[PDB]
This record gives sequence, structure tokens and C-alpha cells, in this order.
Amino acid sequence: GFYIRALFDYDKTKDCGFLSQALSFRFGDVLHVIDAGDEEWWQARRVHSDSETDDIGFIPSKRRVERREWSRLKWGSSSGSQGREDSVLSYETVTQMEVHYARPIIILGPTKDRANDDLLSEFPDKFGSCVPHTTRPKREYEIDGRDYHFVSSREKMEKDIQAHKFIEAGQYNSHLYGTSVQSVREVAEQGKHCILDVSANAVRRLQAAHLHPIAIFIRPRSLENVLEINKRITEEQARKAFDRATKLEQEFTECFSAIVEGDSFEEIYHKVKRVIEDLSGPYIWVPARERL
Repeated sequence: GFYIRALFDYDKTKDCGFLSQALSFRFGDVLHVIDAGDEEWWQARRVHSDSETDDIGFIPSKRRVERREWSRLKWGSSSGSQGREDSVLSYETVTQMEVHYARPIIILGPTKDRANDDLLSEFPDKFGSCVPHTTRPKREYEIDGRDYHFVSSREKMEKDIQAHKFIEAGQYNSHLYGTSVQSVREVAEQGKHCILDVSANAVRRLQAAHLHPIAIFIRPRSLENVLEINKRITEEQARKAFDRATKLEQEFTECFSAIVEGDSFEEIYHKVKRVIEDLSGPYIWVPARERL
């Protein structure tokens, strides 16, 4: 057969009370498909972190998932311009491969900064940050190659950016800053997980660089849940956080390695550590070339 990764949560029994041989699964689960000859239902079994064998069941095909989703909502204030392109996430084919580097880490969503700081502080021999580049002139107290890799020519960095040498870059106070593929690779090859403070946009570039990251989205269940996990912010900025999170999930779900939820930061932190443990390797699942 072959392997696919679920990009949505599925549980028919919980949803409508219908009992059947349909398998239930959650976002991120790797599924071993044994027979996908039928266009509507495929035979499969969930791949555990130990025992792949457990219960052969059936999962809805990509076709079936798409048909169901399109069947939902949609003149409603039509300006006459095209709307956002219809995109239905179902599954992604994947394959197992062995890696000899520590996977970089990208935590996203509310409290990601605290999670980053705590991992860096709690496990200094396992996690570290990479050295960023900047065109800003080096200050008296700064050290080239430690605080930043100071680039004398802004022209060169702009060229390097266009050449996609940075997984992420930007401008601040009229100067350029960026996290280079090479800086991340240096940390990764030394066997340390590189804690990255970048957007989900960086996942594709890291994948292209053969530095598959563990991208973890901390998903708030509601506005109130945000206040439960981050009780150091005003309810006003909590609204923003929740909306920013909703928009992040809408646009980058396919890039996430996992999604974690909790009633407290302590629960989230615990789950983050477990996800990293589960996906660190040596054997990991990456996108395959097979197409459904």
C-alpha cells in the first residue's frame, strides 16, 4: 500500500452516532492505506508511534472529502470580483526517511514566545537559536558572528534574499534582517534543534533545503481559552491573538506538523515537548511525490 497524512479531524460515530468500520483520526495522523481502488472509501490503519497494526478500517477518499466540503455554503453583496480560491484539505501523501540532523522547530500561535524561551532555558543542550544577518552597522558592544552576521553591503543581502538564501527576512529601521538557510543548517547539523522565530511561510523553504522542521501550531479553542493559557495580556489583545490564530490556521494548516490545545500553558508546554519527542527522528515522515 502507501502512506498519507491526515489534514483534518475525522470521527463519523462522534459526529452522527453512526457505527461502522470507518476509522477515526485527527490532524497529523499518518495512515497506512492498504487498498485505495475504490473512489469513495479506502482501507487503512493508523500508524502508531510503535504498533502500526491495530485496526484496519475505512477512510473517506480525497474525492469524497472534497465533495462534502464543497456541498456547504455558497447575490450576497457580490461586488462582481472573484472570491478566494476554493481549497479543500484532505490528505497529503508521505514517505518515511532517515535524517541525521536535528529538526528545526517553529512554534506558532498564542504563547509561542514563552514556549520558545522555556525550551531554550530548560534544555540548553537540546535547543538553540541561530545567528541572524543584518545590514545594520555593528555597534560597539556587539560581536560579528555572535549577535549578528553583519553584512557590509546591503546590495549583496538584497541579492541573497532574491536568490532565496534566507528562510525569512524583513526590514526594520531601514535596515535588512534575515534568518539564513545556512545559519539554520549549522545548528541542525551539530545535533541541536534550532528554535526559530519565523512565520509558517518558512516551512516550505526549509523543506526545500532538506531541513524538515517540526512546525507546531498552538490552537486557542476560543477567546476565553486564550485568557486561560496567557493570563498576562489584556482581553483586548486577546481578541487580536484569537483572530490572528484563526487566520493563521486558515492559511497555513497544511504546513503544520501538529496542532496542540490545552486548558493552560502548562498543558500546552507539556504537549509541545511530546510532539517534538515524537517527531525528532531518526525516522520521520516527509511529503512524497505520489499523487492521490
